[PDB]
Amino acid sequence: AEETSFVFSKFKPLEPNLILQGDALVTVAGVLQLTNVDSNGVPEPSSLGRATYSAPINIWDSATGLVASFATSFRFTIYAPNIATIADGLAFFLAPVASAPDSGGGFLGLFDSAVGDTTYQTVAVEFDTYENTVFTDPPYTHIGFDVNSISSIKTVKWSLANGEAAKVLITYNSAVKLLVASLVYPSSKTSFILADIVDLSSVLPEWVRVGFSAATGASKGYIETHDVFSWSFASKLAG
Amino acid sequence: AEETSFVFSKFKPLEPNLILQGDALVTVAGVLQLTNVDKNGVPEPSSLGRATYSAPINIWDSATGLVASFATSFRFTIYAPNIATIADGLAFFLAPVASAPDSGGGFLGLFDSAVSGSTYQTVAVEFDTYENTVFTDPPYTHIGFDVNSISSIKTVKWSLANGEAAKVLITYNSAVKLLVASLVYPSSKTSFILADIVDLSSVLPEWVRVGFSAATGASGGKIETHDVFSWSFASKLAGTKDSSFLDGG
Amino acid sequence: AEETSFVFSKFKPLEPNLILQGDALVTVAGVLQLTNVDSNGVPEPSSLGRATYSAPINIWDSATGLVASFATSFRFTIYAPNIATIADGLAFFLAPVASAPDSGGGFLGLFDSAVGDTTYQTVAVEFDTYENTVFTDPPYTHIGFDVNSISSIKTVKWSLANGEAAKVLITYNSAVKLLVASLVYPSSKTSFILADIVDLSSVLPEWVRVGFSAATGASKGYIETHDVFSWSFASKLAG
Amino acid sequence: AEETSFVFSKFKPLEPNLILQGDALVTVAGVLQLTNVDKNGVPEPSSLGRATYSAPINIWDSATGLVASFATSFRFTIYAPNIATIADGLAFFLAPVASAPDSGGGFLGLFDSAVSGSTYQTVAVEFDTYENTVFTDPPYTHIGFDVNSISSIKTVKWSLANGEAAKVLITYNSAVKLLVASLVYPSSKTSFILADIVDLSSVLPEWVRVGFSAATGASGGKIETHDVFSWSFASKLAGTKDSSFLDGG
Ligand SMILES: [Ca+2]
Ligand SMILES: [Ca+2]
Ligand SMILES: [Ca+2]
Ligand SMILES: [Ca+2]
Ligand SMILES: [Mn+2]
Ligand SMILES: [Mn+2]
Ligand SMILES: [Mn+2]
Ligand SMILES: [Mn+2]
Repeated sequence: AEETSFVFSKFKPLEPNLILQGDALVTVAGVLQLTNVDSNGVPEPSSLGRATYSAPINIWDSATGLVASFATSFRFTIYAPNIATIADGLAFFLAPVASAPDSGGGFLGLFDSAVGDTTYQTVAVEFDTYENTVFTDPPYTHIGFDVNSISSIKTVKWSLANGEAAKVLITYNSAVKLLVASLVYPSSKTSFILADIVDLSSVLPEWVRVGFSAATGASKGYIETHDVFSWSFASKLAG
Repeated sequence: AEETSFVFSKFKPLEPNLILQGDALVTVAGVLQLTNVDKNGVPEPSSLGRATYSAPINIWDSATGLVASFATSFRFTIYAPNIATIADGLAFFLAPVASAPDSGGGFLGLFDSAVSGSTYQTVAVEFDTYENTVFTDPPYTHIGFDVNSISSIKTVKWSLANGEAAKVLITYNSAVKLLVASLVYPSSKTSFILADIVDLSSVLPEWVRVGFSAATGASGGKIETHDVFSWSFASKLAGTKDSSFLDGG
Repeated sequence: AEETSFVFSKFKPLEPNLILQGDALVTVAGVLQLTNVDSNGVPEPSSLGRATYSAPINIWDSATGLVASFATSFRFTIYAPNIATIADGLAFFLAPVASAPDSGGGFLGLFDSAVGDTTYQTVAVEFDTYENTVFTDPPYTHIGFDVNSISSIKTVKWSLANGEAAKVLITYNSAVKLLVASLVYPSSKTSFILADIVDLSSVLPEWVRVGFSAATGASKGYIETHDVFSWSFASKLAG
Repeated sequence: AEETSFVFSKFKPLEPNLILQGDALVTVAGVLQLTNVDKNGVPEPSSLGRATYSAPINIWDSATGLVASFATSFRFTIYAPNIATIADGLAFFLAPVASAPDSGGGFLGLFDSAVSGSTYQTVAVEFDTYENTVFTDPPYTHIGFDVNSISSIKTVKWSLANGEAAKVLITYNSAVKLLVASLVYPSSKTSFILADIVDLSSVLPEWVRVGFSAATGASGGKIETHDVFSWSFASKLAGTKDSSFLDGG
């Protein structure tokens, strides 16, 4: 097998194995603030940020035809000053090695429009806090699987626990082609899960970079934090 | 840290690191049939079986007061020739080192009655296929957490997909005390999850044996199979890496 | 894969996943004293003790014909009150599941005489502190690989650092059939290693228990401790 | 912990998680050829090549003062068409993130002259095939630990088995500060080991890249290949299960 793994049980203000894009930064306290937060903890609108692990991950192989299994865990908080006006959300994603931030707000930095496009070569699990009816978003905050489109191929309800840390596990099984995403809140004891088959071979290039992307709302007051506290990842591509 | 881990990607007819109790047996195709199945695949009633890893696991420590985190993963099939009449279920459990099967049917081999009692020292994640009203079972098939009682402290719905393989992950984080159980059907793409705080230190002994228990219905016709295809486990009692664990096997 | 692993970063007075045989006991400070040691830390003569992990391990498979790879590490101390007169030593071993101690002294609890016998079905890496010329022991304290006989199929010099902790790694790769054993003293910065091809399939049964065995001298004054501080083990048997 | 690991069970022509410097290339057969080899397998003189994992590794931390443990294994072959005339050798090394190849030949791509210099911030385990008396090289092919200097702090004898694959394990325990390097020939059943205390915190930056460096001789005829077949690495900087790291890792 070809394998890659890492663990950040915290982040550090100097973190050269993490490529930070847009407004993403690591605080002195070890938290990866994806979108802008001021000194009092107040999130800011019109914000887009991304963090990706610096080394490319081999996700499938042309000669053999085999695809990697992977698993990734992370712990994150979304705090909203007013839970009545929130946006836009965060996502864990795989994309080409040279990927740059796309459109912000509803596009979660990952897509440019409503339309499905094979050229994005982007698979993402989204944690979506704002309904874009333009994107067939469901009437509730939700988890979705985004395969070359911001119009999720599947979703499920996720009830946000304001300002509480959420623990996420995302897994992908090569043999079954099943992507599974689960979110638990230890404080509230609530838990949510989604599963769907996704063919990585037809969507991603052989080599990808993985990380996070998050956006705050375009309008004043539609603001929330996207704080990652910890992150671990492991892939295995069998020969 | 004290650590215990194992992986059975199949089972074997001769499997001395697994203690079989009741009707449980491994077939020559490597399937762990917890409950009686005849030669044609037809499950039998009045059945009870258990399988437990032979080595005791250190789940908490009185000198430190620390408790283990663990994770376990397994793949299992429940097949019912008639989906209108199914019973009683399977469970993954932690119990004292010397535990033996208790009562069958709706008690799942793990308890003797409806009543809660600390002396069981049993914590279990059930996949319960029959509504026992005197156990306060909900109106549907469900996953439940049982802490010294067959009356689950919490449950959620699980739609059994008849005859299809179900992948389970159960994890326990001693830092948050959160037990989480999830089940996914790759065939159907359905998925289910339950989470709850459980204090192992007050409810288990320091040393446990872990494994599976299953029962078929005490009425002729209320039958199904309880076939475990594979099982991995890892425990970590500090004086696991979970993404690396499911991935590693 | 069929896999078994465990780590004892120390030992406990109540340890039911360790089967203790002979004089072996765990102290209140978490030390596995394989052979008798009195209250002042003075080792005693005529002692023999073993500890094996309680779950049998699948080491090879009859249907596929495949053999397990394994790796084990442990930290141990041998303390002698008089390093002019020491015996007999200690060994890590694999043997049938129902194995019970055999003869003491230079037989290390693992064999009954000098002769080779396929019926032992035991493979051991010995750390031997007394020359039995009767066993072809080399003239120096040594590491040996014992395959169904106390006459090592191969040995190498091991210089005992009296009362200092030794870290051992023993690995078996099933693709190459190579058994490798190394020992290092962090205190003296000395290191020793031995390698040989060993066919486990033809010596061991499919299922084995693993652990340690040790013995002190038959003669008065020929005494040393055989204290194990920590031990970890991982096997992997592929389909 | 902050952890970084990878495994290359072979290499590929497109390998963007490796950084190739100097003459290093990977062949269609998946072999990392650190120094020039023509089409017939014949190594070429005057060659220097390196390969390093593309992600920086956190090796120690100035806030806590902790240093990482790490462990690495690799399989390599050195083939000389004339074992009487060989040079210069190869090395696994940790250096600053922006590090680039230094002087060639017996400097092994890692150092610029014989003298020690804290500015190198380089720690290496060399597999040295040519005696440079100016560097105090022992009169035999050897394993050595190089800490900011080509003159090893410690060495041990290593008898090159020409054309045969060598399996290396290098470990660093941060609690004891003991670096250990072992090398074994499965084909020959020979083995070699070296252990020393090295304080990483004083020699390396908090962040490093790690990899391989190799050089063939300056004079025609002093030539050998430096072919790496596989490489895995794991580090752990606490705020590794090594037996699990040999077995898998
Ligand atoms: Ca949205
Ligand atoms: Ca029931
Ligand atoms: Ca002897
Ligand atoms: Ca040299
Ligand atoms: Mn959405
Ligand atoms: Mn129930
Ligand atoms: Mn001997
Ligand atoms: Mn040298």
